[PDB]
Amino acid sequence: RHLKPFPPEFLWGAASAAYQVEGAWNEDGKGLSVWDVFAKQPGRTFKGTNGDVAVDHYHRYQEDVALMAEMGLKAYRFSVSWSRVFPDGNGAVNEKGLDFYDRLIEELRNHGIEPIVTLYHWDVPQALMDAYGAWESRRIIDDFDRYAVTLFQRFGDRVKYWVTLNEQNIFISFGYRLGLHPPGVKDMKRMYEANHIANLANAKVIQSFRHYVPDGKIGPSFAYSPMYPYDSRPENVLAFENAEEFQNHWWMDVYAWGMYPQAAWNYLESQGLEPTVAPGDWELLQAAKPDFMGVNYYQTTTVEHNPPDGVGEGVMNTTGKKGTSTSSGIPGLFKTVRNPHVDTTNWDWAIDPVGLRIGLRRIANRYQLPILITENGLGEFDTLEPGDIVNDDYRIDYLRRHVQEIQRAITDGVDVLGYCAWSFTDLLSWLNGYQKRYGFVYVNRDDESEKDLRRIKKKSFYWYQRVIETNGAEL
Amino acid sequence: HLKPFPPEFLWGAASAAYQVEGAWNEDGKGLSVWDVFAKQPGRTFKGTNGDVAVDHYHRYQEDVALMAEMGLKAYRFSVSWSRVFPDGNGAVNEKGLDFYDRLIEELRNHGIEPIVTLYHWDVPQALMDAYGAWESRRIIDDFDRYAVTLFQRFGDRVKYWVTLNEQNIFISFGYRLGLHPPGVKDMKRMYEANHIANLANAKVIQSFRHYVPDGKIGPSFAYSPMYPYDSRPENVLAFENAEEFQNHWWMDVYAWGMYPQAAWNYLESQGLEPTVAPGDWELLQAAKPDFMGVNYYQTTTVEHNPPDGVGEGVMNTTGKKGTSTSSGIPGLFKTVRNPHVDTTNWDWAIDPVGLRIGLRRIANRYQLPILITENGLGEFDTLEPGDIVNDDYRIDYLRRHVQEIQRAITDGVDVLGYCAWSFTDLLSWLNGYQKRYGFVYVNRDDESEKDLRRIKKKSFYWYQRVIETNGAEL
Repeated sequence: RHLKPFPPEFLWGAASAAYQVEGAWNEDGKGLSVWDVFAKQPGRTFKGTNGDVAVDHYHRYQEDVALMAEMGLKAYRFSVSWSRVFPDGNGAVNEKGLDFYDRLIEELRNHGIEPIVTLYHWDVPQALMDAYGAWESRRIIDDFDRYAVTLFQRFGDRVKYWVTLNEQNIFISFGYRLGLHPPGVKDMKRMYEANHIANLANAKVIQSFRHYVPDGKIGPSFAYSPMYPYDSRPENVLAFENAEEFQNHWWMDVYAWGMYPQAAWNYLESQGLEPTVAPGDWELLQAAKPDFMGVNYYQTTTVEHNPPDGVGEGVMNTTGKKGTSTSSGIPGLFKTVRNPHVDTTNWDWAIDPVGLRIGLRRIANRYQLPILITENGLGEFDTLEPGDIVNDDYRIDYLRRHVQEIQRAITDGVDVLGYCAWSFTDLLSWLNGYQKRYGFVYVNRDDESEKDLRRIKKKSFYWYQRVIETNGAEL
Repeated sequence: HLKPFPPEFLWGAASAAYQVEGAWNEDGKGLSVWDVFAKQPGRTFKGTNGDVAVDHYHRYQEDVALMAEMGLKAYRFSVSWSRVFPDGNGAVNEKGLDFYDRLIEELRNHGIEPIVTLYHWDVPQALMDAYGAWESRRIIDDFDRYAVTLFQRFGDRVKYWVTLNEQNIFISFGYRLGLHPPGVKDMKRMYEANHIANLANAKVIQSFRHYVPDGKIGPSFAYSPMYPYDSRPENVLAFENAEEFQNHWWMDVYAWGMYPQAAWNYLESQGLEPTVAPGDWELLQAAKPDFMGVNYYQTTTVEHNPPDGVGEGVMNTTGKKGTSTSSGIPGLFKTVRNPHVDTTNWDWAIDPVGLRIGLRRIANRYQLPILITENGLGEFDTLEPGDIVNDDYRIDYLRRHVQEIQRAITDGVDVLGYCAWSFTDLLSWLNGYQKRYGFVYVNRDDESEKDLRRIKKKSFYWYQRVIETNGAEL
């Protein structure tokens, strides 16, 4: 088959998140975020690592953007730290915080790089948690809206592409179901309430965006693991129907259509878990159509039948010892199972580039939306060789196969706006320190010390530089 | 804990005009394409045809009395276009309309909801002669005029209407497989006729909103939900393609007025996409139905298919097991046996859970209520002395499917009703009479109409009890 080319303005990108890269946690008037506080609780993070310094992008952004320009990045996706702009979440604007993002945006534009501004990456100001429990209160809808509108006002003239909530399914489930992220709660009723408020906040800011940035493009970004049935046993296909709806449509249907899927709603209602609906909620959710669906993709998940007394929470692999994760599921709906037909990473994640084509096809087929791939990458224990060389052929192999499958999805007719590799530089992981690296650019620091924080281009940096130069024709 | 069937649930049974009516040349009725096609030598088993069928045209009073004894809440039948417009688009035939008036009055006098199906594959032969029937846009206005005639005469007494029944069957069997009229094997022509049928469906739904503003209408789709063979990514991708080509290709047009893009682009690359005229998309998008009708018998499992791979396959036409062969689109998907379900000697999967899955998919994708317009088991029946027909095999099949409907309702699917196929035994299109589907046995065979007497099977009384208990006793 003749492959279609990547479109001429395809946004070849790379991405980061503020807490993971910036540092400067208490500088220039920045207030505490929930992560500043949470990561300092004893035992919460590996070796006590936290975002006080991270990789120091706040001070080193000029060098980092110069490396992006050397690579030839068409776009750089970053998040804005709400606590830099409103140290207390609401109340007074911090002009020095806005000035940092202004300087960053100017540096990008001066090098011909499109900024992609992500409004929220999990770092709500601690003051809003103290005052009203952050995402559990409808007060956050107007406070988040005021924050977003402030950014639209200052940057809408220079930023065309905006992402609203990034990986809402992660920050909500990890924060309120698994208790792994702030606020560390394990209560599914509270989870679904906070999730509904987050949905309303997303819709409110998209509605505001239409007023202040009428020529811009905006959408949420969803952490999408497409589900597969284990086989053609009817009960396994039904488990897949349940899993895809409960894990994926539960979020994307709200983003695209403003409606929760009915079978999942009825299941939650049978458990007393469905969220509280206020007058005007459905109207708001349905009126806030996004320009694209953002997709954070790493792997597919295969599922099989799970009886009512079956598997619940399983064992996550947080060590990189292959073969140590176990099945997770929802009794009566589905449980995960290892897919025998794909390889896995050392963390037991499927390596499934075809699954990216499948997920892209599913979003186009279901919602007819353009897609911005906001995150995709391979994390591994890279080593620094003498002469400042990092040979990461494993990362090149992973990225190459995923980009190849994107091209097949485009050839199939999916409108893919761009691809943001995770990540540009190595960064701080939320709970696991620094050793599992994702960057095109190695950062010389580890869990024990910041060393000199020097940036070292990996082999993959030059590979992606050539991808961009050839607009994906040479992979 | 299972939810009950809703109190209003339409426990039904169904038929199709050519398969039941007979009276093929009576009261001014014109020839349909099936009257002509079935008389070609060798076309149908033992030369069986619809001249008499089971003679429901003359026996409808007895048949409705049996429906009333069963306690049917609904009876779904089709109207024969050639009875109403013998030449398709000329003068209306009042005697033809009067038959359906008498039938509807009989149903209403027994408290049975009529469900009128506009089209069951029997376009008047005169329209095939004049312009090639479904291959011409001329059929859109002719079909609309026919539908509006029925809406005007019967809309005050008929709440539930089905437009095209199993469009994917009459189009694919008629224009891809060559099994049904007009006997064509040409994918380009298939997709062109299919697009015209889509426009005709949309036009009549728009007319319905004007002429029957308080009624409920929808198309009925022959739905075989696709399964991937396993979790190999290439097999899941084959499933995405198969579900889109076989299922979304029709249901997305019905629900959203849009063909799925990947399938469209593939057909366009092959020069097979239909010809689009100005106004087509607006018409298709403006015709949202009240429900999706579902004709369900089985699921289909698919796997990857190389570019050198399977194209058109052989369908089982004899009842010898394992004589159907794989079909697919090279490079996209091909069918494969599902090892986790049984199959009949005609190679149909027995998959009641697949009905729950299909219902879930329609609710999940389209948020539409569903009327199950057809589901049943065809099997040989033995008439025992004393006129006894014990069909536990048919009861078992129906019971399992009704049980899965209840599970779908419990999951949150809005199911309006369930029409078992069929009320009486009927004539099959190509295979005669011996594979029977009825709750009511009809005494005839492939050689002789005998006396056409009606004999209630064991399943008649089982379903009577289902209805009496609103599905609580299965």
